[PDB]
Amino acid sequence: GYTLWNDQIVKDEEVKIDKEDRGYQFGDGVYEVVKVYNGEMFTVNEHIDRLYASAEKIRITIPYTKDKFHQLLHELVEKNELNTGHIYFQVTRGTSPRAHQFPENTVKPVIIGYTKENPRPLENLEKGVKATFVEDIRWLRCDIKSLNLLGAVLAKQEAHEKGCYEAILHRNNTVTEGSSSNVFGIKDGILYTHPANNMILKGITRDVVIACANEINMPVKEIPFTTHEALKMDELFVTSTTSEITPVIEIDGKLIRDGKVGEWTRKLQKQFETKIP
Amino acid sequence: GYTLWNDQIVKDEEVKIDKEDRGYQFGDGVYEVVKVYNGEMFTVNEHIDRLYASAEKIRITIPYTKDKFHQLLHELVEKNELNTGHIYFQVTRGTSPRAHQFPENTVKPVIIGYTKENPRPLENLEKGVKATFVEDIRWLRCDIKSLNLLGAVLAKQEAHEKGCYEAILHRNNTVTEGSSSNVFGIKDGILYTHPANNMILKGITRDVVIACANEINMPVKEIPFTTHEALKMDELFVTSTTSEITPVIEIDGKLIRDGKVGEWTRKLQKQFETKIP
Ligand SMILES: *Cc1c(COP(=O)(O)O)cnc(C)c1O
Ligand SMILES: *Cc1c(COP(=O)(O)O)cnc(C)c1O
Repeated sequence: GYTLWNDQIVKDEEVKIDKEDRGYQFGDGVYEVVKVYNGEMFTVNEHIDRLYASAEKIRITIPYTKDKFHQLLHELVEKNELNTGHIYFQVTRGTSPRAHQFPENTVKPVIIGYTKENPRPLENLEKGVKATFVEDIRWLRCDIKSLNLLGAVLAKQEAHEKGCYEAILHRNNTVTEGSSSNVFGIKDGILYTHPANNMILKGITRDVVIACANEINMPVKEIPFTTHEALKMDELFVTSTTSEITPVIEIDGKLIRDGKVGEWTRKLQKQFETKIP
Repeated sequence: GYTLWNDQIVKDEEVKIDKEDRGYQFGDGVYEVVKVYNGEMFTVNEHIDRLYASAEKIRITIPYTKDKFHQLLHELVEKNELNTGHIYFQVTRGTSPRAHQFPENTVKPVIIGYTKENPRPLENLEKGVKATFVEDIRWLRCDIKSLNLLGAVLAKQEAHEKGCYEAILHRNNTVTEGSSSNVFGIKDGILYTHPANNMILKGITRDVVIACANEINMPVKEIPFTTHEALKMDELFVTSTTSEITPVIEIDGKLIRDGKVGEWTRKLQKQFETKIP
C-alpha cells in the first residue's frame, strides 16, 4: 500500500531506513497507534497531542504543525482505503553519525507511518481473556511512549508462552499496567486504576473510559492496587487503542470472581460504544 | 565506504532497513563496538562472545558461527582499509509485521556492521575529564548490551549540556556505571568498581583493567561505592572500548583529590598499553 515518509505519501517500496537513524540504533523515538472505524479516525487529536508531548519530553522537535500531521494521517487513510483497523506512526531524532548526545539542529526527525486493516476483537470483548502477573523491570520513564519496548516484548512473550493474552506488570506487589495496555479494577461498584505518573503511560482509552465512568456516575479512585488486591476485585479489565475494553476473567489460573464478564464492565463497554463511529 | 549486511559486504548505498525491523520499532536487538588499532582488531573474541551472550539473553539466534562472524569482521576492516578506529555491529530479531511477541521461527535476524576512522583520545588519557552525577533510571537488565538506549542518550546529553565528558549514573547514592563506560575508584592503593550483575554492563575494557591490576599486583575489590565515597576517592577513571582508561579529575565542580591524574591510574594505563597492538 502507501506509507507516510516524513511529509510525503509514497509507495511502500520507496521507503528506506538509514542504518544510522537514531531510532534504529538507540530507539531514540516515540510513537502512536490510532484506531480507525469505518474510515473515520478515532480520537486523532488526543493521539497527535500525545505524540508531540512524548517528543517534547525527550527534546525532539516535529517539523510539522499538528494540523499538517492531522492532514497527512487523513490522506494516509484515504490512499490505503482503510475501513476498520489502525494507523501506526513514529518520529525519531533523525539520521546522524552514531553518538549518544543529541545531533546537530540541522538533523530533521524521521517520520514513518502506515495503515493496517484489523477487525475489532469481538470474541475477546464478549468473552474476556486470561492474563498473567509479570514483574515490571522497565525504565522509570514509562510516561513517554518511546520505542524502547524491549522490556514490553519480553513480558508479552512470557504471557504468550503461558497461553495468556496480556501480562499485568507490577513493581513489587503494586500493579502498574499491561505490557501494552492500562489496567482497571472494579470492587463494590467502584473503578480503580494506577494514577498517571512516571510509572505508567496515560492511555487515551484509559482517559476515555474514565470519562465514560463519569457519564454513568460511577465513582473513580485513581489509587494503586496490589497483586493480591487485584485478584480479590469483582471485575478486572485492560484498555488500549486496539483492545478497547477487554475483560480479564483469569490471572494465573485463578478466575476473577466467577470468570464471567462483570456488570460494570458491560455497562462501561456500552457507554464506550456510543463514542465509536 | 562498505557495510556488512548479514553475510555480505556491500556498498553502503545498497543497504535498506525495513520499517518493520524490530530494531527500529522496539529496539529489539543487541550490538558491540570493537576498537581497531593499526588494522588489528583488539580483543575481538571477547566482544564476539558478548554479542552472542547478549542475543541469547533475549532469545535471538544468530545464524552464523562465531568463526564465520570473526571472518566477516576481518573482511570489513580490509574492505574499508581501516587503520585506527572501531567497528560497530548489531543484530536485531528481524523484520516481521508489528507485534510485541516474537515472530515465527523463520524470521532471520538482520545483521549490520560498519567502520569509522577515529584516533585514540590522547588528550583525554593525558589530562583527564570532567563528569557529572546523574540518576540511573534505566531498566533493570543492564547486563544486556541492547539497543534500548534512550536512558543513556538522555544522561550523556545532560553531561554534554553541563560541559562534561561523561555521566556517572547512580541508583539512590550507589554509583553503578557511566552512560557508556564503567567506573572505577582508587583509595589507598586499592581498586574499586561495582560488581558485575544486572545493574551494570560487564565491559571488556573493565575486565582487561582488572587483569592489568592483577598483573601489577594491585588489590581489586568488586564492591559498590556511593556518590559520597566516590568524591572521597584518591583517583577515579572510566573505561570503554573507545575511552580506554580515561581519568576523571572532577565531578560537578568538585576536584578528585587535587584534580590531577594519579599514580595508580598511570600505572594501569601503562600496563594496558602493553596489550595494545
Ligand atoms: C500504548 C500503551 C497503552 C495504551 O494507551 P492507549 O493510548 O490507550 O492505546 C498502555 N500501556 C502502555 C505501556 C502503552 O505503551
Ligand atoms: C558498552 C558499554 C560499556 C563499556 O563496555 P566496553 O566493552 O568496555 O566497551 C560500559 N557501560 C555501558 C552502559 C555500555 O553500554
